[PDB]
Amino acid sequence: MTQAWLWIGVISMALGSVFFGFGAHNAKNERWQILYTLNFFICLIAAGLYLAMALGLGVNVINGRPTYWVRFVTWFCSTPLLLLDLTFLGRTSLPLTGSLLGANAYMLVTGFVATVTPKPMSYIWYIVSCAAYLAIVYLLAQPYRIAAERKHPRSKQAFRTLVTVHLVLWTLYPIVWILSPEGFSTFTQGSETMFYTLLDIASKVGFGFLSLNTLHTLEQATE
Amino acid sequence: MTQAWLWIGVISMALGSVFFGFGAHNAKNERWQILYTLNFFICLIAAGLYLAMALGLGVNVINGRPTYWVRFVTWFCSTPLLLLDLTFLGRTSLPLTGSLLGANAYMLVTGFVATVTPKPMSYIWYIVSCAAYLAIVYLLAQPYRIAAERKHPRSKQAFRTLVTVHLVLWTLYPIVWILSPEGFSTFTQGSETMFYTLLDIASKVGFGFLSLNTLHTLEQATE
Amino acid sequence: MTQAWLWIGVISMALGSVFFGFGAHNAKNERWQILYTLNFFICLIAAGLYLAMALGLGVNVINGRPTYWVRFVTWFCSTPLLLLDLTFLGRTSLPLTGSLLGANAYMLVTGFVATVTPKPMSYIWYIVSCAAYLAIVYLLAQPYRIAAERKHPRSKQAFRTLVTVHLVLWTLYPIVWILSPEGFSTFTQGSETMFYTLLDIASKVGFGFLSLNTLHTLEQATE
Ligand SMILES: *C/C=C(C)/C=C/C=C(C)/C=C/C1=C(C)CCCC1(C)C
Ligand SMILES: *C/C=C(C)/C=C/C=C(C)/C=C/C1=C(C)CCCC1(C)C
Ligand SMILES: *C/C=C(C)/C=C/C=C(C)/C=C/C1=C(C)CCCC1(C)C
Ligand SMILES: CCCCCCCCCCCCCC
Ligand SMILES: CCCCCCCCCCCCCC
Ligand SMILES: CCCCCCCCCCCCCC
Ligand SMILES: CCCCCCCCCCCCCC
Ligand SMILES: CCCCCCCCCCCCCC
Ligand SMILES: CCCCCCCCCCCCCC
Ligand SMILES: [Cl-]
Ligand SMILES: [Cl-]
Ligand SMILES: [Cl-]
Ligand SMILES: [Cl-]
Ligand SMILES: [Cl-]
Ligand SMILES: [Cl-]
Repeated sequence: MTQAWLWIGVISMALGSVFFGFGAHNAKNERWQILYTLNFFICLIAAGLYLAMALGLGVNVINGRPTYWVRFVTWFCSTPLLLLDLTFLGRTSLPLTGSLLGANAYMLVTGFVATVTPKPMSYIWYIVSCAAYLAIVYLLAQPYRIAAERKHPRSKQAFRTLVTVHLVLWTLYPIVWILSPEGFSTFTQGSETMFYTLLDIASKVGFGFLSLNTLHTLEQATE
Repeated sequence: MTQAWLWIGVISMALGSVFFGFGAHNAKNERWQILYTLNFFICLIAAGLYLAMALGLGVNVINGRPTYWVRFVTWFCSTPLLLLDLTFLGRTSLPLTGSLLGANAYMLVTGFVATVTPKPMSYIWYIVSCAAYLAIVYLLAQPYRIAAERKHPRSKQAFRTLVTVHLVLWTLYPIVWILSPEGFSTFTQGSETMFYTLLDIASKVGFGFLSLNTLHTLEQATE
Repeated sequence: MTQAWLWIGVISMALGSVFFGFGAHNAKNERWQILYTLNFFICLIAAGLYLAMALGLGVNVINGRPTYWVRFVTWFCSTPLLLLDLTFLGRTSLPLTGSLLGANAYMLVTGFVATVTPKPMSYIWYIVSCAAYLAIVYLLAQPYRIAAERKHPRSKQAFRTLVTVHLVLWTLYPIVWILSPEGFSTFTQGSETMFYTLLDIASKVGFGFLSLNTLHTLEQATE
């Protein structure tokens, strides 16, 4: 079950890599090339992640459980690129882009600490990591969206959809974590693997396609 | 004593985070937003550092002593942001900004090597790290200051003060290190903790306020 | 033999650092200052690498062999600066520069995995790392060169030479790796050390001088 879902991750991400890579090579202009290149590397990184986990790398027994700590290594590299999908389309300001990137990095590092420390101290870091996540939620839902809407007055719904899908998908990660054996142990590592793999596929391949469609919608509103 | 000073660090940095965070949310324009955001993340990172150390994380017995090696992890992230305070206010050129950032990173990595290696080889890395620090001192005191002064002809003293406080504070770190049990063992880990915590508070919260006042002085000289 | 070649590395890189550092301090304009600063840090990083290896740091017994894994730490920092030599001279676009940097980082991380895993699984990562290298080869030999040539119509041969020397030197690294005890064991660690040291000196000090001469050639074609 765990192995099966890791190999689904390998294949889904490698497929996503292939599509965005071809997309980058055939891109119309620099803006399409930028957005395809972003999503190509997001999926390539995740494909390497899933390859490593499937082959038994980046996993050690922590708190009595085999723990796939390597997810934080690759998430640290791929999730800023996802946030750059948003700020590239929104044409977000410099300080707001750095705030998104900074908050995200803080979230992952303190989430990594939560994952490798024993209970109950791990809950302290979980709370700190969630607080950094809540900052991201506020930044995307208010200043990022408002500015993006002012700059794309005809496409306001496009950005509302982008942020909605983003926060729906990302919010499920700490829910999976807290319900997993890291917290309340309401399901097994096998199901935990399934949930993170579903989320990763939706938030990288799925969201990657949404970002491309969002750019088409932005172009069509100024044709 | 060590625990007391670590908790003073937690509180001081978390307070500093709160002030700059509010400052960033209320900032007048993009320039104030940039500088508050820089100082917010400097203090937030240090608050995470002190939280981790206070809870017994990032410390292992090295050379027979409990050693808070995690300081190098977070210093690596927060001190480039401090240097960006200076180059943002000075409007420093691209190569000079990279030189400051590069020299700083080199200083911390070789300082980390000095801290985890045994004597006398540790002294070799201490000397290399100090050499990288001396490059920073020269870069700030001569090309950074001279260029900054040419661009702010009415505020030359503002930058002289910025650089003076910076180099006074940063020079005390290798002095603390060499006098600590890492070198001549003239004081205990408890006092060592006190000195690094005082320095960190002065060079992050204190210097952060100075940087904000420096920007006000720069604005007032062109009103 | 291993120690001798590590000390040759220390000296060659430290010499290279000194020349580019002086060059940066005396640079004519910002463009010369940028290119000297790039090459100064490339050589300074490699000098720290060779100092650490010569003193017995960054080497652990992996797969029954002492293995200088630290090379990947410093290569990760210095090789993007080499690629920036190329994109600075070519005035390469943003997505193409990120693609070069991204592919390079992927190459080194999966190459690091190949180096620390046992056979035959290490061959899987070797193949993945080479695939990332082949992407670099294609990106430099086609889109990077073509764009660079369109922007420097009078200096097309300069860029052809730059890319040729680059790919000749970089291709020798995976050949050394696969023929070393990491692969077919056709030569000893002593010779392996000699080859990586020769390559590092050619691809950093040597290529650094080529990059400077290339800039002179670019300037002379518009005098
Ligand atoms: C491609 C990978 C993605 C989008 C991963 C996203 C991960 C998160 C939003 C992580 C969230 C967490 C917290 C907010 C608290 C602590 C536990 C984490 C790391 C799962
Ligand atoms: C917020 C943290 C700050 C400003 C830390 C600054 C640290 C230094 C300037 C470190 C200096 C060192 C050397 C110059 C030599 C080796 C020992 C160090 C790392 C303490
Ligand atoms: C200054 C250091 C340089 C230019 C190092 C370059 C290293 C490489 C091009 C590494 C290549 C490798 C592969 C393509 C496959 C796996 C083995 C490596 C890491 C040697
Ligand atoms: C920058 C792209 C990296 C993607 C590949 C991630 C693979 C990491 C595997 C680490 C395993 C180390 C086990 C000892
Ligand atoms: C020229 C300087 C611009 C700075 C913009 C503010 C962005 C701050 C990013 C903080 C990220 C660090 C978190 C680890
Ligand atoms: C990017 C912001 C990071 C700030 C938090 C630093 C906490 C690091 C703790 C590491 C502890 C690991 C112990 C095993
Ligand atoms: C477009 C390229 C600009 C490069 C500017 C020079 C900055 C060099 C920074 C070196 C930092 C690396 C040290 C680890
Ligand atoms: C950013 C510049 C770094 C260059 C110096 C590299 C030295 C690394 C040595 C690491 C040794 C750790 C052994 C425990
Ligand atoms: C580890 C690999 C990540 C590097 C990917 C770089 C992508 C570059 C595309 C340009 C993005 C521009 C955003 C404003
Ligand atoms: Cl990932
Ligand atoms: Cl284990
Ligand atoms: Cl810090
Ligand atoms: Cl220990
Ligand atoms: Cl190197
Ligand atoms: Cl060992």
